[PDB]
Amino acid sequence: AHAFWSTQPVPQTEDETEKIVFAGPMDEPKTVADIPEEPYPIASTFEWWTPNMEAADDIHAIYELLRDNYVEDDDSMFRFNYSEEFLQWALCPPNYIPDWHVAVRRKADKKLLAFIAGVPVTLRMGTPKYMKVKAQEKGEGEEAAKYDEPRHICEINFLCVHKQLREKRLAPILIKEATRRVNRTNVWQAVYTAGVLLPTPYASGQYFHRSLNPEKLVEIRFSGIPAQYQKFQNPMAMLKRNYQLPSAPKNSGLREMKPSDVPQVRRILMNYLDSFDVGPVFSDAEISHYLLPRDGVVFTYVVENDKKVTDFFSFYRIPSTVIGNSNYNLLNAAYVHYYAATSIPLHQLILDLLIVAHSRGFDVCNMVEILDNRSFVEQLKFGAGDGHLRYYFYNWAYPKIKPSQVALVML
Ligand SMILES: CCCCCCCCCCCCCC(=O)SCCNC(=O)CCNC(=O)[C@H](O)C(C)(C)COP(=O)(O)OP(=O)(O)OC[C@H]1O[C@@H](n2cnc3c(N)ncnc32)[C@H](O)[C@@H]1OP(=O)(O)O
Ligand SMILES: CCN1CCC(N(C)c2nc(N(C)CCC#N)c3sccc3n2)CC1
Ligand SMILES: CCN1CCC(N(C)c2nc(N(C)CCC#N)c3sccc3n2)CC1
Ligand SMILES: [Mg+2]
Repeated sequence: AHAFWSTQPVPQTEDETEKIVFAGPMDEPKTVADIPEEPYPIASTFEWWTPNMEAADDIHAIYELLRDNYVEDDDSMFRFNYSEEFLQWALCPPNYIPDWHVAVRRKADKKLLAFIAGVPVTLRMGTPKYMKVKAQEKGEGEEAAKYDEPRHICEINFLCVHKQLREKRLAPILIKEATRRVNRTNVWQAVYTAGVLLPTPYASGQYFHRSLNPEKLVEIRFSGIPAQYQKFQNPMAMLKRNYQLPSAPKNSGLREMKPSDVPQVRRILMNYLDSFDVGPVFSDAEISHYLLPRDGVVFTYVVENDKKVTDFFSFYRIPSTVIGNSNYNLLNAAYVHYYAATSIPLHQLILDLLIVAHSRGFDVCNMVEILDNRSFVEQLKFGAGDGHLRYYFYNWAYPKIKPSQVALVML
């Protein structure tokens, strides 16, 4: 059933994941010296290429591949259109390893045929709370705690094969080469997410959407008009009213994040994230990189009253190409990123996210039910979509956890 995934150090069935009680590696210990020094073999008509993610033109080439060939819905209505600026942000965080970004090109014209990207993340991925308790009850605390220390691992994203090369077993080759490059740097685990079900997620969450421009969302068939709106003389007018938001933020002291806020934002974020079983650890440089405002890419606001930062939220932009509509060709989506609330309820913090995103011309706000995202779904009028995000580890046995015990946002 899985000619590639059956050969890999991942849990092979749901049952297996159901049985795991302690975090830890799946494969035997290996050294960098054990890993092939030469690139994985590839057909003579292709070549491995390491793009330079800082160089505008190489980012452009990757941008074009993804624009035309990255994830689309099953009805081929929307395809992600991550921007060049977003891709430089996502793929070159502090201390990134250039060699972890892997492409295939056709040797003749050098047309870009495939890509996958790894970036460093420092992740807490030891045994979850519910399982450390079972371990205490059984006299097995030492085993349960062995891997408690945050680990420096690889986060994988942006796997893409050109549509003309689909179903040719190229993705397994790209994954093997990426694994080799990561292993040659003495890293042995990865974390990744996908919409599709593969062997085997340690957590799964539904996507939620909050309409900001319902007229446009209905026009492009992102949204339908719920049946009960047909009871109205003007179904669309009622839908627009339903989703109306204030034109200015409500929280006293909300303002954009600035560099001097990095230590305070790191503090309150780290205190909050600590409470979840799986979550990242960020340095000041990583807080700066992932949270300071960048035009068109990431938007971050703090609540400062009386000279202290007590709360913050962030969102990022991923537009999608709208493929077959007469009136629009772009969907402008805002995605809930990290946040932390200490002075106000989370719903009150995130309402100002929606207000700001709507003011800035976003059409929808998206999120997965990770973190405490479920705590403001109903009041703030999010609805569940039909999609899910599944969370996976490579070479890491991990108990099944609920998505509200995951604190890692994946771009
Ligand atoms: C220690 C370091 C480790 C580093 C590596 C960690 C692992 C990272 C793993 C990657 C995490 C990526 C996270 C993201 O970016 S998820 C986003 C993935 N990208 C897209 O969906 C974009 C549009 N689609 C495509 O570009 C292609 O259809 C892709 C490239 C997805 C597959 O190309 P293609 O359609 O031409 O197929 P093939 O003949 O070459 O290969 C078929 C094999 O591929 C398995 N497959 C299909 N979809 C996925 C998928 N999303 N993750 C993992 N495996 C996938 C499939 O089950 C089959 O294996 P098996 O069922 O036969 O066994
Ligand atoms: C069946 C009803 N649908 C189908 C479309 C669904 N949406 C918005 C959606 N939208 C997608 N894209 C690319 C736009 C995401 C946004 N915003 C993708 S990419 C893979 C699945 C998928 N699904 C949700 C509503
Ligand atoms: C591989 C990592 N990511 C993480 C984010 C994924 N995104 C942005 C995403 N993915 C969606 N789905 C349904 C998962 C698609 C995939 N893979 C949806 S439905 C509405 C917005 C939306 N957005 C694209 C794939
Ligand atoms: Mg292929």
